[PDB]
Amino acid sequence: TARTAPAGGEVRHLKMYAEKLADGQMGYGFEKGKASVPGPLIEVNEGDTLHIEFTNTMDVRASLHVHGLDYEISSDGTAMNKSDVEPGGTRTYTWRTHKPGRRDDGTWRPGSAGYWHYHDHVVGTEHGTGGIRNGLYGPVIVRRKGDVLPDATHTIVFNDMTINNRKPHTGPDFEATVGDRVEIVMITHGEYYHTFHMHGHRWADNRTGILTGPDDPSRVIDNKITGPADSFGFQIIAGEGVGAGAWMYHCHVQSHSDMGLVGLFLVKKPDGTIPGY
Amino acid sequence: TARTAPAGGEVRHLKMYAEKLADGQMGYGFEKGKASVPGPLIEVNEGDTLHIEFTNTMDVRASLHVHGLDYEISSDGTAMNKSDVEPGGTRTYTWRTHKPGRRDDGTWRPGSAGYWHYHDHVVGTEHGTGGIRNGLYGPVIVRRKGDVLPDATHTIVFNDMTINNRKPHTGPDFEATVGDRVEIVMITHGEYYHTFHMHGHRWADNRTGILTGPDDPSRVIDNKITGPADSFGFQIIAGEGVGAGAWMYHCHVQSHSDMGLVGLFLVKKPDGTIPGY
Amino acid sequence: TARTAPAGGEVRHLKMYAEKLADGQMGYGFEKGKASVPGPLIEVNEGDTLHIEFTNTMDVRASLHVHGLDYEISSDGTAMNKSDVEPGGTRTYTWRTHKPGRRDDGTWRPGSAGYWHYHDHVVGTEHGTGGIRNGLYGPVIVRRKGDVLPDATHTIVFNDMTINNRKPHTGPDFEATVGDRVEIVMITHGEYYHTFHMHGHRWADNRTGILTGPDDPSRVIDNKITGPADSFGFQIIAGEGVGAGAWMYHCHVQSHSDMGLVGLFLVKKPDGTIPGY
Ligand SMILES: [Cu+2]
Ligand SMILES: [Cu+2]
Ligand SMILES: [Cu+2]
Ligand SMILES: [Cu+2]
Ligand SMILES: [Cu+2]
Ligand SMILES: [Cu+2]
Ligand SMILES: [Cu+2]
Ligand SMILES: [Cu+2]
Ligand SMILES: [Cu+2]
Ligand SMILES: [Cu+2]
Ligand SMILES: [Cu+2]
Ligand SMILES: [Cu+2]
Repeated sequence: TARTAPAGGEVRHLKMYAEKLADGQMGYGFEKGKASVPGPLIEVNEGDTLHIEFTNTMDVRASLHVHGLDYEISSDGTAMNKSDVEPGGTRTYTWRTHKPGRRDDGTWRPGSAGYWHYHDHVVGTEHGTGGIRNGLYGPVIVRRKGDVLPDATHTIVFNDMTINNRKPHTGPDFEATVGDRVEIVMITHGEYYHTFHMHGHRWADNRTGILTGPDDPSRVIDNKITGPADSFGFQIIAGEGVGAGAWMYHCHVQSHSDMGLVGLFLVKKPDGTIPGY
Repeated sequence: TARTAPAGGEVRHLKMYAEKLADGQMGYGFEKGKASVPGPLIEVNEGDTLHIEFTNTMDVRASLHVHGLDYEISSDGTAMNKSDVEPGGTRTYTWRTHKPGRRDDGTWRPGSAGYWHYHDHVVGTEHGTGGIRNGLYGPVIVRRKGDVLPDATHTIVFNDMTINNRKPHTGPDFEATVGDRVEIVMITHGEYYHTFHMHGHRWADNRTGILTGPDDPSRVIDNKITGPADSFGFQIIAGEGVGAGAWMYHCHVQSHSDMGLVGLFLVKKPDGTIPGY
Repeated sequence: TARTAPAGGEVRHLKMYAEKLADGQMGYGFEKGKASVPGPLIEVNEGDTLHIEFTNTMDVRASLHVHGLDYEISSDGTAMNKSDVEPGGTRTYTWRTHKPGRRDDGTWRPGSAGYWHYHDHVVGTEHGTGGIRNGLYGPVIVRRKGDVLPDATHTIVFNDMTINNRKPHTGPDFEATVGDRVEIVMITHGEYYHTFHMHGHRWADNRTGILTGPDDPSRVIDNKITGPADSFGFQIIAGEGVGAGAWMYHCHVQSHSDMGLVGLFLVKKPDGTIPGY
């Protein structure tokens, strides 16, 4: 039986930094000098609270803003609500999450579980256009009790005309072995719509990207249109029914793939070999 | 227990007008001189019939065309089917709705319930491009028996590079008190794709925007890509788990929010105060 | 009771050709000299295997690449994996499909069923941009056991600024009689997003486009945003609740319908007459 996420309700503490990178980008990190684009994955269970001690090491104001999770207005990360951070400053952002349940009026409160993301909201403009462009974005996963857990999680961000702010034709590539349970968090940012496509693999267009059983009527897809700040995720069994191979993933807008918004899902046999690669 | 929509089947009569507005726009209204952009909300129960006595008070041909609801071709509101209205003329449009049910072949007929809209189809071009641009659009809600009813309904229309044809940076803003059940009808028109986003709140990507219980696998989202003539709706509990605040809603295409396609969901405490606002 | 698809598991063999057309386009066909744009419909049952003996009759390299179905890397139809076809050459592509079922870890493997498509991947660029533009695309339907079968299937492809590569304002038009069960396969290709809309009809936004019964919460829609390589399908009862008529279907992006990306769903009475047409 597959590993599943247990019941949440833990108070978690975390440090985060925003940093200017040597190449002109901006990234988040859990440690000073280890900022990355995309920023590090934040993964919690429904019911967890997260207190993020956020330090802005940059010479301009910056913030942390999160989609999907519960936060009071004092943690919304906007200039309007006095929620961003001065250069060199520190602020504790609090993100909460809740489980689904019956309200007293008999309606059903949805839980926080899903594939979400965080990003800056004040660099360049009051909607963080410059911060997002420079790399201040990262993924958030909230698990429901009983959600299937993967062997590994990869984050793919279509940010304007880049994947993960990389130069075109430089991937990123990811690797797995036939049979691995691989999780993809797929986020879009910027100005343009995209369509995310994976060769050789498919998933369900629902909350978890997988079906629980035969009663779920969700479309099974391998291609999905996205726009700025959309987030979704899914899991696949690497090579299931198709075998090892260099499986391309790309934006399917023809000029986007033509310019190099493409990467490789490298699915290996145990000996590491990939047929035709 | 929350208020729910009862079984439909009523024949309803309604007057509607299309009018040129003093500022050059065009709007629909239930009363001459009270046209609005967006036009007034039409809300019925599945099974209701609606006879709309429509008067075109303008100096150009205009029509009423509806998405989703049942109409015969004589009410489709197009020039092709001789269904538009001459200047100063009157025409009765008939919209019907039906409940879901079993067909005799054992398949399931879907009902009319959902978030829909109406708009002009002949001003400027034979697809109403000029009419839609000028403001001839409005929302339609069809309730299924047992659908949860809100405290209030707000209509948000991304029409080209405007919200509800307003100048950028002029909202609209909406207000609620913590705990209100607030309904949003979200319609898109024109030339451009958009992504609708709300701070501090989320909904289900399904027919009603809410989950009935734990078996619904729909994605819970706070960001949604839309294109011309898309319509969806949802309900939220204002401030649920997040408290009072000036909660922004905006298009998340970065240049769109930067140019001012943003508004405020003002969620107040009982004393009317909003923290940080 | 409606006709339904039986259990699959047949090995099927098929010949296909890619041909240059006299007008400069490129099309697939099951017979030399009978290539079409879109290419012919491939319809199988979950569990079927399809061996396609593909001949490239053109003077440039070409390939067959399929979405959704199972194929080994040797059938992915890309130059990278040595999977395309030299001018005048022949290659057997193998597509497999599987039924859903329980994995040994207790998770649910999704089946292949759905609305899919095939297209070239090497004409013009290594993502088939030139091949797709010229007409090398076609529909694939994989049926699950018990899926409702239609009276007829029509394929509508929004390819850049054309429907099915036709000149604007030339349809295509389709015909049915009131009460026919009509299936639509709706595919998008190229550079641009679109919104597909049908007058007088609606469907469910799920795998089959129809609801099985009252428990399915999928949105019922008549308008849907699509991007390059999206595919979906649905069935409607022609004229159900609305009667005979010339029912327009069009892209609802206003400049797209204005330029003529529109066609007619001609729903006739038994005597062939169409009111207002
Ligand atoms: Cu925002
Ligand atoms: Cu792209
Ligand atoms: Cu593909
Ligand atoms: Cu955002
Ligand atoms: Cu129309
Ligand atoms: Cu926008
Ligand atoms: Cu936000
Ligand atoms: Cu319309
Ligand atoms: Cu590809
Ligand atoms: Cu279009
Ligand atoms: Cu319409
Ligand atoms: Cu493709």
